[PDB]
Amino acid sequence: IRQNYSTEVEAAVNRLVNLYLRASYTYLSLGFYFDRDDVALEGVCHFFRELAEEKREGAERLLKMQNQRGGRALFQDLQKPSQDEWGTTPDAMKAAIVLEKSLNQALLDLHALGSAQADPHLCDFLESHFLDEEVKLIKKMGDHLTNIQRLVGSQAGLGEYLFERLTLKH
Amino acid sequence: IRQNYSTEVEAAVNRLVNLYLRASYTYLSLGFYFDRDDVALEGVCHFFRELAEEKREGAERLLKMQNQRGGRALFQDLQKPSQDEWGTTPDAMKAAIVLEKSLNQALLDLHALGSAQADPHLCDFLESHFLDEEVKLIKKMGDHLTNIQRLVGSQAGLGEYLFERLTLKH
Amino acid sequence: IRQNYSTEVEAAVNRLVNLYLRASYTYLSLGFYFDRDDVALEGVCHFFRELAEEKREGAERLLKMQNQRGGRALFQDLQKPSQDEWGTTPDAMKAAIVLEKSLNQALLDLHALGSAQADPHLCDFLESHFLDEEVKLIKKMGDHLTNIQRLVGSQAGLGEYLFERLTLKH
Amino acid sequence: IRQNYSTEVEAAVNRLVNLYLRASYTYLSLGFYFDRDDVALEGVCHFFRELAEEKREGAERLLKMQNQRGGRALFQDLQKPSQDEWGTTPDAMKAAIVLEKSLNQALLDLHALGSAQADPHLCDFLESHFLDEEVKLIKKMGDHLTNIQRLVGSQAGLGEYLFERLTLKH
Amino acid sequence: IRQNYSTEVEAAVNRLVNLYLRASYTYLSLGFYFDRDDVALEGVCHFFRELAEEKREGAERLLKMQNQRGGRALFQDLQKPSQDEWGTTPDAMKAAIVLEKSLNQALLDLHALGSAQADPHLCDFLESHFLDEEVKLIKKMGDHLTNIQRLVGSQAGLGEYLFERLTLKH
Amino acid sequence: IRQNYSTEVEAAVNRLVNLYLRASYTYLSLGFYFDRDDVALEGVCHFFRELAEEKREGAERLLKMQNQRGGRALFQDLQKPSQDEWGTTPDAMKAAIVLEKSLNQALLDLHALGSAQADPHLCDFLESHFLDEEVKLIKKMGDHLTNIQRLVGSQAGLGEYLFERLTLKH
Amino acid sequence: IRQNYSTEVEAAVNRLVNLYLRASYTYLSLGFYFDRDDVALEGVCHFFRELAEEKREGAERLLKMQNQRGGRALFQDLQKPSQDEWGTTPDAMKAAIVLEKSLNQALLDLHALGSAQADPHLCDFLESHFLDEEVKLIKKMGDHLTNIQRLVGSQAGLGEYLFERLTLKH
Repeated sequence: IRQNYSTEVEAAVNRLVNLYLRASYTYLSLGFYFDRDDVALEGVCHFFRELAEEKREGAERLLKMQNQRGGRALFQDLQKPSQDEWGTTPDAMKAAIVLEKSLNQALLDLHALGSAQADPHLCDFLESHFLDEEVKLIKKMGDHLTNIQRLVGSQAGLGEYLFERLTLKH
Repeated sequence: IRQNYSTEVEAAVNRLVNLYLRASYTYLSLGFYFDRDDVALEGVCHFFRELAEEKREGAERLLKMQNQRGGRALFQDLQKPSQDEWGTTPDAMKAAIVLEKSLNQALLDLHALGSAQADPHLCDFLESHFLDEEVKLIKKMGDHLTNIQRLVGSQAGLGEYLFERLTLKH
Repeated sequence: IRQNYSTEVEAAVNRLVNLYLRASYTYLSLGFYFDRDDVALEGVCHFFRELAEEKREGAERLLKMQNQRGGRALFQDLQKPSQDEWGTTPDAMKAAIVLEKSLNQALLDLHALGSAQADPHLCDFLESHFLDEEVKLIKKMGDHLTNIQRLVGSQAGLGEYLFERLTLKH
Repeated sequence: IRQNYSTEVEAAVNRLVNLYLRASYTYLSLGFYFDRDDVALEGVCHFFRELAEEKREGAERLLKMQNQRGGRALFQDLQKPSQDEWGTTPDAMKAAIVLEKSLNQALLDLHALGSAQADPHLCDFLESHFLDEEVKLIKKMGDHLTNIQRLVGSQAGLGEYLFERLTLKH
Repeated sequence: IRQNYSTEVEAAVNRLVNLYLRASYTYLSLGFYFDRDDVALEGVCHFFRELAEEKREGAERLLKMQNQRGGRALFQDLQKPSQDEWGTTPDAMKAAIVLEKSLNQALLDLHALGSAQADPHLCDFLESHFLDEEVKLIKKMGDHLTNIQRLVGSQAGLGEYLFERLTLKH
Repeated sequence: IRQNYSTEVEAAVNRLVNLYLRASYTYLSLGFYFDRDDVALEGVCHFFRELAEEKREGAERLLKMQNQRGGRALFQDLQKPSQDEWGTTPDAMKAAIVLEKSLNQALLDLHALGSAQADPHLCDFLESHFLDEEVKLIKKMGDHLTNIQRLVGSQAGLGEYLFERLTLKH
Repeated sequence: IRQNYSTEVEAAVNRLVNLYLRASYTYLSLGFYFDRDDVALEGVCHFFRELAEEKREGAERLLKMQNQRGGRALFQDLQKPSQDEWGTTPDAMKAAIVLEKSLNQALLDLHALGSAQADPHLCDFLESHFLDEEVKLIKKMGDHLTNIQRLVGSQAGLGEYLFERLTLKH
């Protein structure tokens, strides 16, 4: 069935799967960090546990597409998250933005590769399911970071609690 | 009907009933302290009045089991709570954690006794209705304490109000 | 907020709380005695477990009123019930009547104190929530005692069973 | 599939199946004895026919677990019940308690064996589905026996009828 | 909040999280292998994708418990699955059984550790959420393997199709 | 109440109860054999577990009739099933037919006895609840055996699976 | 239309109609005896008035069958019941059993006649609508008699009342 599907794109898709699964693992670690009894911000834990699910769904979508095109999924080891402890809510949100911008750059790099290989199905796939989702998420995180930094500028403890209660918790 | 039910476990079960009823009485005192017009934290009062009910239900469960096994319930005087006034919300939550950890230790001690006497019904009973309930409650209280301490670090009065309104009250 | 609320009434209200909680504890012991496998009268157990709840509710009502008036709740040790074993159904009902008449006398004594201190809120509170409830309960217990004594006059075992099945159980 | 499942536990489980099926057969005989036109206590017949079903369900649960663990069910002859006629209601209830205590002892013996063989699945299985069920049933039978003996102390015929009508029949 | 929670159990729980997440990753690879256009067994893909979810849920449950006890989650790299291609349906089912038996052994090892450290909450937790789930799953896989081997003994291609259509697909 | 009910029929009815209970036990063994992880034919297990229930119901009906007529139920030991392992699906179905034909012959023998003793209630009872049920069941089993033998003539493993999936399973 | 219908069976059917109508009249007398203000057992009156209806329905069924076969109904005088007063509840139940056994014997005699005349429609008719109904009713009456005799052994007046209230009345 394989048609117009380069080995370069096939390999890049496998690398992107690894990146999405790595991101999901990072968000799992963020979520459980905020579930610690000495951290205890349920809204923040929920926000990150939801993102862990969204990243896993992205990997799954890439894998389904890989098979649709007749490429072969190849899994690699998943690196552990970059930190064991994630600091304050603004620290964590900054780390999440860095992470999402790195995924976004990988998406843009793959889109450029597909464009060079004249693979319009790949380009459409990324546009339909990834590019706008990423931009929306990065905007949301940037808005959150602005709100948290505004809050913790005034008084740190009070600010983090108010943000978790009035923006994140549902 | 009595079978495989030691006098040691029977007596220890009666002591545990006293401990649970003592805890219930302590939570009654905490609840009404937060109902004072010069304290006036309704969410906190409700949290403790609910725990007074949960402790009483635990005593009742122990008593029902005592009869099921053919042991004999023996009631003792109930000591009054350790304080008449309970201070600030963090003071009260710390006292509650100390209390719950003491009940938990008594549960673990009884489990060890049942294990030594080869009383698997007793061990199962504690596992099914007490051990996890206690761990969950202690986790919840620890989370609350972290949130209150974070809040009152910034500004004490404001912090206590915000916690009562946005975490406890329903 | 305190207005027209004497220290004498405040202290007497605290003593009445202790009496109601003591009564609740007595009814808990009666209820579990009738739950023993060698006693086994479920209707009787239920009757007393329900009264344990009603007495606790009375204490709670007194405590709420104490705070409403700006008095301060002070808890004391709770004495254990007067017996460990409660005999036959008529023995138990007689003990319950003695108990309820002692609470009633304490209510009448407090009403007289409130009347002497010209505290009409206290008098109304006792009238609305306590005086008639007590009279109704004492009447019910007296009716039960007459029925049980009539039954156990004929044949003791048969009588106790019939009373539990046809009057108490639901 | 077999893992951590000793030959000792496998054989003991087969013996316990035989014991439960023997008990079921005993309750079948009790039920039909009370269905005799010259005995004629429908409530008593129903109570025992229901227990015959519960014992069979216990055997079935043991057999399902045997296969789950990769053990092999081995059936043996089922001994007939110890009596052909079961006497009065108190005679029958006493025989039922003796029977249930013998099953309970077999459960405790198997639990001890599983504990010695470090077989926590077996221990959990007995705790979840057998230990508390047995204790509850023995308590119920003990309560019934107390009620019947209280009734037949007064007048035998009248007592047995009243018990069947007002406790057992539904 | 930490009470009766050893550093040995804390570390072993972290290792078990890694094992469950590794298993989930293995099942993800199995699922997508059966989704290849040159393999194309949808029922088999679904069976393994469902198990990938169940393993992830197990890891999540362990992490929640770790925090409940006041332990600290520590994540490690996740090894890639042992194969890139999984052969025939019987090959894949055999590999799944080997995997599940390895998880089961790790559960039994942790239970033994908890038992030695006198940690009854840990033991109950494993019994309630892991031990029986594993035994049930291993039984199901063993049943599947017997059916597939019976089918592919007769005629390989026909057998694999029939199994996927009539046992797995829904 | 006994009228026109011979001692010969009474004894023969007791023997028939034993035969039906023996048959029920045989079907229990067949059912669990097909539940073994190395046999694993759920449809076959269900078919036999359902027949175990039907045989038990037949015994129960005989016992109820015994009491209705004023006869006395007398239980004997129940012999274990003739095999521990039941072979292939056709082996098992053949054994079931042999069993049912033996019950049928016992029914015909009892009918002949009732006819000789001029016991028309007995004859009607067997006609209403046993004779046609047996003929229908034997026909069903004969149809199943023809289908299984037709299937395993072609290819044994494939045949047994197809029969279990497309005839028996629901 | 008459076919295979002997004059002997025709006459015997007419005699059986007379017997059923006589029985109905007897039950009418029993019912109204228990309705006397100086007897006053409503449950007993209802039981017998219901049987008067059942006997009349039996006569009606015989008459319909007589016409179906082309026989000719011939009515005779109906003898009054054997007593004007029926004594105690056990006296009445004994008389009812004697009555029902006499009807049953007449049914058995007619069945034997039909069998000798090779009249299978007659035999089937008696089996379908009479033989089992009679056996069930006799069993019920025997059970009632056992219960009443057990009750009046203890204390006569109390026993009769309890039986009427707790077994018969609805």
